[PDB]
Amino acid sequence: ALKHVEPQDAISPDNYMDMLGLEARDRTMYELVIYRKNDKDKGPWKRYDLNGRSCYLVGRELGHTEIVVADIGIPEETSSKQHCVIQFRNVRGILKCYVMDLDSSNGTCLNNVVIPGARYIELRSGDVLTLSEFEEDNDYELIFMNVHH
Repeated sequence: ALKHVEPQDAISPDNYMDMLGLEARDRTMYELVIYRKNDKDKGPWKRYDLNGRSCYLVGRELGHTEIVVADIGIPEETSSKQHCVIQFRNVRGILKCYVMDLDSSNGTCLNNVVIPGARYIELRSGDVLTLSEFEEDNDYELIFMNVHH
């Protein structure tokens, strides 16, 4: 249960792009694309818009009564209520996105490699987040994406 607080440079992609006077078509959009690991054939299970906020809490949301804490809930039993955060920051004029594991019970993986807790790891388009240290526990893949055109 790590205590997350937004850094001084936090900013939503929306606000960053507004300041640049860019119309919707001329922007970089961000989304979290969720796939069911058992069958990526049917396509994305869900798509999350990551533009309106500077920060998103990812965590367990079964639907199987539970208290929903996360903004982006995943039906992952091995994932924590408050598992990890996706944080946007205006780093000296460059919009950058980061993930931070909140000292979750099982851990977070970025492209199938466990990350340390309590530290921001930069995200790049195409990066795959999983909500456990080990594959066998993961049913979902959370793919961070830039979207253009």
